[PDB]
Amino acid sequence: DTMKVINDPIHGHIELHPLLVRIIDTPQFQRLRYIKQLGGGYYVFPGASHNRFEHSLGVGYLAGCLVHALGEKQPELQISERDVLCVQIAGLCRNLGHGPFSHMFDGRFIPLARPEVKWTHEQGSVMMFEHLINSNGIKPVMEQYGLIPEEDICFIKEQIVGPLELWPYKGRPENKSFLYEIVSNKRNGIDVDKWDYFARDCHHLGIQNNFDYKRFIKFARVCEVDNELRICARDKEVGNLYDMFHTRNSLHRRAYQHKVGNIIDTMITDAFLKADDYIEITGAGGKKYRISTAIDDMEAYTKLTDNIFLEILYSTDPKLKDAREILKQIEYRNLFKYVGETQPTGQIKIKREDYESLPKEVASAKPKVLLDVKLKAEDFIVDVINMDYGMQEKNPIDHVSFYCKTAPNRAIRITKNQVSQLLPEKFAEQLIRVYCKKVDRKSLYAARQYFVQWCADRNFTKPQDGDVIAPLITPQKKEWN
Amino acid sequence: DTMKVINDPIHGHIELHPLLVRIIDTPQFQRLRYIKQLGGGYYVFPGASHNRFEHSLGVGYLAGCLVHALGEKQPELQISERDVLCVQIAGLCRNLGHGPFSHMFDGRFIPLARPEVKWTHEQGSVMMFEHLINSNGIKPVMEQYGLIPEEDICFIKEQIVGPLELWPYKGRPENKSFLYEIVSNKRNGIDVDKWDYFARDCHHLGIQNNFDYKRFIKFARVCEVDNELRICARDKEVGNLYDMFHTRNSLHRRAYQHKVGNIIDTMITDAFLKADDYIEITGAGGKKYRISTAIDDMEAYTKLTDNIFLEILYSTDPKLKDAREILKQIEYRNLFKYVGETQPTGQIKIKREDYESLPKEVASAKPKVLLDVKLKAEDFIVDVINMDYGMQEKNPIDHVSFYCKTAPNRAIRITKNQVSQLLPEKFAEQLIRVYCKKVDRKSLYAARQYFVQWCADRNFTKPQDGDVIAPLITPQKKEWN
Amino acid sequence: DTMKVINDPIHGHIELHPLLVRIIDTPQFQRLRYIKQLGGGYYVFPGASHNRFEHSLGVGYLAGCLVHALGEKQPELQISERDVLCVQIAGLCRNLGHGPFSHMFDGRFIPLARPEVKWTHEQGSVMMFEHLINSNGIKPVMEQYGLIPEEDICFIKEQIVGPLELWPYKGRPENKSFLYEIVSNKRNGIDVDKWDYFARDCHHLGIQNNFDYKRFIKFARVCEVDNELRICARDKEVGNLYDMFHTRNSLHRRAYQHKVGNIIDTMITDAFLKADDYIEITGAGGKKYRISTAIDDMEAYTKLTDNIFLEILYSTDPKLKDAREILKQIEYRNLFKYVGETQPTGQIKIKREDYESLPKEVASAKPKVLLDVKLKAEDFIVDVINMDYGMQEKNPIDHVSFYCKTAPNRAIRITKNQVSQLLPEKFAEQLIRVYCKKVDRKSLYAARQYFVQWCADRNFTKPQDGDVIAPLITPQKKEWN
Amino acid sequence: TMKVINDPIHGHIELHPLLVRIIDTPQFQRLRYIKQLGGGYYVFPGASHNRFEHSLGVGYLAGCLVHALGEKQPELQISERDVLCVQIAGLCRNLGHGPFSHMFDGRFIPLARPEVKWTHEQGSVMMFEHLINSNGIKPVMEQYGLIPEEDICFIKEQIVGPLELWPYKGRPENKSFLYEIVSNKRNGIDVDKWDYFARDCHHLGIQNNFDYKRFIKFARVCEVDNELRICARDKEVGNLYDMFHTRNSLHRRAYQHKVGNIIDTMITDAFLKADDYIEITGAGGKKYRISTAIDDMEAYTKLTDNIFLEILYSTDPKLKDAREILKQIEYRNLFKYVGETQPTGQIKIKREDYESLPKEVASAKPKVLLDVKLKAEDFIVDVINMDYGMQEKNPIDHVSFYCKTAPNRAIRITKNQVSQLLPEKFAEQLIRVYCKKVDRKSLYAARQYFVQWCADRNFTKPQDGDVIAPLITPQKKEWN
Ligand SMILES: Nc1nc2c(ncn2[C@H]2C[C@H](O)[C@@H](COP(=O)(O)OP(=O)(O)OP(=O)(O)O)O2)c(=O)[nH]1
Ligand SMILES: Nc1nc2c(ncn2[C@H]2C[C@H](O)[C@@H](COP(=O)(O)OP(=O)(O)OP(=O)(O)O)O2)c(=O)[nH]1
Ligand SMILES: Nc1nc2c(ncn2[C@H]2C[C@H](O)[C@@H](COP(=O)(O)OP(=O)(O)OP(=O)(O)O)O2)c(=O)[nH]1
Ligand SMILES: Nc1nc2c(ncn2[C@H]2C[C@H](O)[C@@H](COP(=O)(O)OP(=O)(O)OP(=O)(O)O)O2)c(=O)[nH]1
Ligand SMILES: [Mg+2]
Repeated sequence: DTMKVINDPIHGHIELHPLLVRIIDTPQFQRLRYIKQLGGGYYVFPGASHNRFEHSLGVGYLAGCLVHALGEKQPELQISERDVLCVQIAGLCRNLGHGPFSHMFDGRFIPLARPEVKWTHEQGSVMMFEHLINSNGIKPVMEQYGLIPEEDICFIKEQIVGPLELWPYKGRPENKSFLYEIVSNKRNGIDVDKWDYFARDCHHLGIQNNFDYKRFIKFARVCEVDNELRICARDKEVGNLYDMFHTRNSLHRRAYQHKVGNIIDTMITDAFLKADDYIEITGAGGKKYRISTAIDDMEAYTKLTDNIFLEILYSTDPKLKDAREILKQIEYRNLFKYVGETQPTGQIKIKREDYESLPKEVASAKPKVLLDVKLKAEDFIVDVINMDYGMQEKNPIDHVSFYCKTAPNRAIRITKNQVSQLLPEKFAEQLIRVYCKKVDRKSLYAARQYFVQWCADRNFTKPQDGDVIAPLITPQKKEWN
Repeated sequence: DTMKVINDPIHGHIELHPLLVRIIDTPQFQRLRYIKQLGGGYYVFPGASHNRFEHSLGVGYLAGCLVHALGEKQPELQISERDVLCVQIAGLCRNLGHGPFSHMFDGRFIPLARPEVKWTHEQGSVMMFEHLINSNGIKPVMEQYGLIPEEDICFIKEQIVGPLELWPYKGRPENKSFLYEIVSNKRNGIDVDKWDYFARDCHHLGIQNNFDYKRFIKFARVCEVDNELRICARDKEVGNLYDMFHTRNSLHRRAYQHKVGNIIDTMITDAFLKADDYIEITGAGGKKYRISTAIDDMEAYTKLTDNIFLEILYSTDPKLKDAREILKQIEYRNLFKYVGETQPTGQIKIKREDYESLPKEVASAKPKVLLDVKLKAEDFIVDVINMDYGMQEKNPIDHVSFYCKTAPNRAIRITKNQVSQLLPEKFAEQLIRVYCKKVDRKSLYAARQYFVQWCADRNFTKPQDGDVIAPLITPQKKEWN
Repeated sequence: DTMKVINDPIHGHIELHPLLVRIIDTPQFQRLRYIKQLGGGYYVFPGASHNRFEHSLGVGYLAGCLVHALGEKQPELQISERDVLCVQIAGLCRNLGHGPFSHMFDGRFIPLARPEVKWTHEQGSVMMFEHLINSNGIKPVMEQYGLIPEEDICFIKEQIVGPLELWPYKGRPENKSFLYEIVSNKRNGIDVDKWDYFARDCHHLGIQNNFDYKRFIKFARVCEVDNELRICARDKEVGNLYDMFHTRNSLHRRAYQHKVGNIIDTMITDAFLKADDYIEITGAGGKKYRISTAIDDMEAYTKLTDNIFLEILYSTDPKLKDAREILKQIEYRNLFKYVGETQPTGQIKIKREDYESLPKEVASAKPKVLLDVKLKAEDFIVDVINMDYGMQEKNPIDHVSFYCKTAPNRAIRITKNQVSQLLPEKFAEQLIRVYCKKVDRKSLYAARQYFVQWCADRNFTKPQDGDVIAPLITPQKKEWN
Repeated sequence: TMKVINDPIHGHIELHPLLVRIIDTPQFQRLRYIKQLGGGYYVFPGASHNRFEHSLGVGYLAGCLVHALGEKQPELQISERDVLCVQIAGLCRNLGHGPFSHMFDGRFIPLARPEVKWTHEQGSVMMFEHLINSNGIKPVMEQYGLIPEEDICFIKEQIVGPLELWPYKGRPENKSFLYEIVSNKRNGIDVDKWDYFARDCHHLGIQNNFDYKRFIKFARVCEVDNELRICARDKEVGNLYDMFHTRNSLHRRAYQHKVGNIIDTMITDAFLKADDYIEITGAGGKKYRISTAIDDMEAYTKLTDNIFLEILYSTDPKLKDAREILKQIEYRNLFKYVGETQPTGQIKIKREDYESLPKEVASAKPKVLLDVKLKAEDFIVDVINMDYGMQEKNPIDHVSFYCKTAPNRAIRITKNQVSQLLPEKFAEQLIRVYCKKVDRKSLYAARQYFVQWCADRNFTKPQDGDVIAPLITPQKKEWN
């Protein structure tokens, strides 16, 4: 058995070591071909047909690239082929945990269907990885290629999800700390996963990516930082680093958080919730699971893909009527109507426990206008979106180590004032989108009045179209004028 | 209802008239989101995740582009916006008839399941279009936008499939003849459908497209050709036109006819054949249809997509075991092994009615070599592939009209000798690919011996790896030496 | 006589009306083939070989595109073919005024050699366009294609430079105000010139551009804003607008203001200053001019291009030795050394009249470090760069009007807080770069010491490599530690 | 230390300090002032790229190929010395080009000095020697582990071939494959082509079909005839044919563009009219001409596209006629394209007869009334040999292949084993005819003469034959 070459639109010709090939050629990995990277985004950006599978290949490739470059520049790090293979495997497998329509599953469906559990795609990925190894006798192949399965499986899982619970890692010692910054960077979020999705998502969406991962790779080194060996970027790349996150933000504003994409995710979630009692997924020992419980059995989860959508759409079962209908409404493009967007002012933040209270608040608004219809709380959808640089309120560049030309081995820090006064003063904010489930002109008008009045009452920002959609409300709010 | 703008990775921002929007937002059209453009190609080129849907959008867009250019350069053709809309609709809808995994369904599955029928994706597109129209109340929307449904529906269908059986079309008369050359060009095959798939497939496969359709559009006029107003190209462009077909050939060589992608379409077709007795698809009136018979009822065929693959894969029904296993072997990458490629010589033309006899012939070869194992007819797959410029043995450029800069309204002919002595001297050929279903090393060596001796016997071309896989057989053939 | 097609790597096939071709095929215009768009940038980014000529073609093309789109969507604006042609000509001709190495000439050389005249590339463009018209018999051609030369040349000039001095323009009445917002937008800087240079400079530099001008064009309309018709953008696009300027800033940071690119422009400028007494340029009537005086005779300025560089480089004249010498140092890559970059803190700005005193300040600093070399003012270069969004301190998005989907003829304003809290809080800043004209190690060490001490003394920002290049200076400053 | 350079084609290119020392000389930086495609820029405005960036690209790709080969096959004993030398060879194999590139070696020199056998290869060797010697590079070379005598020999050999049974002195037979990288004398598959495909395509605004990276990945070193040579994987054969196809296409669309060619022609004419008056100072303060600067590398260093502008900006009467020609180019008053034909049959047009062809066209007798008479002096006849780089040969016949079942074993693949749709021939000629008289009467007349001349010699029927000469084509029964 030998290496295989794969041609990828983003990276060109990727070499895949036989062990990696063995891992890829499993039902657990091949499953990723049937899950859309951007989920509902595909129904807004037609080019976004790409799946988690090709992305996974890309991430494995890039992890390989960065670890190899680091090894070639700095022999003294003692990076082994075993290290390279473990980092490649981690990169390759860090998307195994995703569910139907990707972020629709972990971001919307699971939190609603199973609020008592704290599910993440990372946990899902380690579980699916374990299932993959155990179902396909991978351990002897790992040993055959020089790996030490106990240590190395620990290492890979640690790369994916973090310490499994003072150096908290068992897979590798502190002198290899930098290896943990490659596939999933918990320290500052700068990892190859982002690079691949920037390039790939851009390629498919019809948006241009402005981040140069190659340049970053060429200017990266390993330096000592607080008794670990960590990845450091050349000082003059700091601007580019800020720009990387800017790029991420932009991709979220244009595509990932598109109003219509989000509402389509929401409707699919509604359909899944209404179908959860009736769809059966047959897992280990012939036991039967729901969509909401497939996460409890990896054999079942292996069979849980975008297919579900179609299974609901093509169904005849009367019990599934209500689910089916919603999906049908998606096909006819009879979607919930976007009412508007606003933001909190002051220091005010909206917390997850208070999400449920928002539709009620909106309907309880009393706009001083002639209305024809009256709207209820259940007619309203309030979608709140946390936009940040990946570390909540923190500036992630404050967690980046740099090096200078004249002392390549000395790590330094760079503050925001040292770069540009035109950079963000803040690194997190919330966007509030309001939609209406009633799609008639009268109802839409009413919902617009309710929404603007609500915005005024809570001292939120004036909606961009406010004077147009509610010319009777906005002048009452002096804070807007 | 206003026009909508859609962002496409290939074409950028596409404007869609409200009528086209109404047509697109139906189950019949949205169905195409669930059928891979290149089918099994995705399992070889991971970037090739694109579906028939977005391709259809691109075809409609380019149809619009070309008819608009023709109109704006020559107002004397009296091209109406009704004509523009009908050409756009035809462009949009000429992929509606495709089935699961695209060509796998009409090039392999249907011919083997229903050999009595003569089914084409064109006819399917016609039927599905009629179904879409009737099921969605489109006729009065058409009327709302100035269309005359009888004549215009006729025109659209004629653009898709040709004369519905002197001037043979009922939709438009001779003075609009050129309109029939835009969406599906039966005259020489130069149409916008090709242009979109060149660009799109290249974008996803990771091959670069060297054909410039924008340039062709720029240089296109319409001149008089035997009392017909036909589309003519600028003389200068003849080389490019030749290369257009060359490009097609290359794309077929590199991707569409890739040995493994083809063997994978073959395995999926086998599994569809074995699942054939047991999968049910609900058609009109609850009547149970069928993978091989869903084509008889459009309401059912609307539900026939790539999902079938998954339905088989995820099944637990014992009757389906046989199909299931096959799909599973695709996931484990246990495919039929490629043995080789050869070509006929001289005047030999392998006919359709001999394909079935082919595996027996290889199996019945006597190579004068020691074999640990002998193999049977069953063990063999012989795939015959007809590569051509789209008009059998004919030069399609001989069916193209050109114009000269000094007299733009005067159509002329250009012959191959007026172009280059480096052009093809043939415009059709046959490729013979052989695989063995027995994948062990011993069996494969055997298969290679059998195969080469078969090539020497039928006086086919020597396989490229002939002197390495069968060294005790190649010195028998003097033509090969 | 007839239109021509030109194939451009950015825009593809560009159609040029015969009048435009007439204008283009003159010495005054073809001159632009011999002036690098990015000047000294080519000596850092080898792909940036592009000249002002191709950029001019692109700008004319885009101006045409925007005016055409506006006319097509809004026939009630009464945009004539004459308007379209005049906008195209202004677009084609707004780069005529550039001198050798573009921004090196108008940004560095002229301010030093002719500080009494207030020269701009705009004014130079007007003069050169006048010279083009008058030297090439263009007026009768204009008349031949339906233009009225007094009015229309006035219009074109006004598009290039602004009012030649209520409605201040004389080329077109108030109802055509929007037409002045296309080629050079003095209201907010959003124009087609930027769009072309974004795409082109990116294509050649090897940086991907983030901005989608086609999308902008699709979402642009004309609306009435305070008794004026202006180009308005869809509200939804506000984000992208901010990002446009972000892009500009980034392009300036990565490429246009690259420290080395700038130092090479500076050295070329020095050479030109040292060559000015001895270079002769034959102007009107055999009359001779200097590099510094070529601008007061258009006939001489026509022959003033990048060629000068080579003329100096290949000279044998003893009197040119020194100038030649400098150019030679550029070839051996013996450049002035970059010492560092810093910024003022808080609110303080560096006034222009103070620039000249800066190198003396650096040389006057007293770093507590033992040095063998003492440097003087003449050895220091202090380059002050104003980075902004094109309107000094003002947010240009505050000078954009938008429209909403439900009332697209109604113009509205959108404020920064209505968009995002992550946007810039300021729109102007200054970067101070310091170089040393002595290039030996010891001189560079000293220069670094003086520079960091100077930064501390003026309470400027701590340089990014401060602790590395000057470990004995930086701990003195508590604000830095 | 190393330097990184960002290139739009290859992205970030790392440059070893020795390469940097070589690049930062007047002899190398010279290439910034010579257009890759010359007159092509006056037709494809995106084609502003110069030989400098192309050279960087070639050096980079040479490095890539050698590194890949080494890493896949350690048994080859490819040293860092070998890598650096192959890189230098890649970087420096364009040093010999003159003003407007091929215009200078394809057109000017053959007319200015018809006795010399000038090639850009030899010029590259001479210029490389001049660079090394003028910039104290040999000590730097030994400073980075190279042995100047052997290695400079090796580099020159990579550039021009055997300087004077294994003909090479720079490296023995077990390193033969190294000579197949920068300039492949054997089959023309080299990294120089790869770079110009991608770069020229990027600037022209036409897309590249060929995937060099794939080739690099499916490339090996296998033993052939006591030589270790680069072999491609069998399945790549189609692609290889396509490579040459792409080349042909690029010549068809861009490099041999009728107007591009006529502009190179006009510039050549202007340089010829300027030759006696343009002084270029060389070694010793000696003065040279455009035509003789190739005899002194110091003067040649200063011979770039700038000549054009020096002629265009001149005032002296002696240069007027040169100057005027350039001015016509600016006014787009170009010589007029009359038409194109090809010779039929196995027959070919020898370079010996090229000078006679303009007389022939003016000697034709079209049976039509013509206002004007044209002289041989009024016609330009430009003949262009289109081929796969080995005259009449099929370069794929000179490629070695390997199969995945035994990848250390060279094999051959014939055209018949591949496809019936491939070219049946691998060389042909194109004849373009122009008229220096641009008035309408003259152009009509020229079209008559030309079509009649095509008829008289049984040349191929011009595509617009019926349109431009309707009275002429009927006599030729074969044209219908
Ligand atoms: N750019 C490009 N990619 C290709 C071409 N042919 C195949 N590919 C892609 C498809 C795959 O993702 C990858 C590998 O395909 P290959 O045909 O080279 O390997 P394959 O396993 O099919 O054959 P093999 O086992 O080596 O005999 O490259 C080609 O001619 N050009
Ligand atoms: N290139 C690009 N495409 C975008 C951007 N935002 C959305 N798109 C894509 C998605 C769609 O394919 C197409 C239209 O999206 P829009 O957001 O402009 O239309 P939408 O119906 O959502 O809003 P609307 O009804 O007009 O208020 O453009 C963007 O910022 N850049
Ligand atoms: N993409 C592409 N561009 C081409 C091709 N041939 C020429 N071009 C470029 C060069 C020019 O910028 C532009 C126009 O060149 P043309 O050859 O079509 O016009 P030309 O004046 O030479 O011929 P004409 O006067 O129309 O008989 O297109 C081609 O085959 N493909
Ligand atoms: N893609 C990209 N290229 C850049 C950027 N900045 C500069 N370049 C290009 C210009 C050069 O061709 C190449 C190297 O420039 P650098 O600024 O990295 O090196 P430089 O010598 O100026 O600084 P140094 O001596 O290392 O401190 O990269 C950037 O932000 N992005
Ligand atoms: Mg401006």
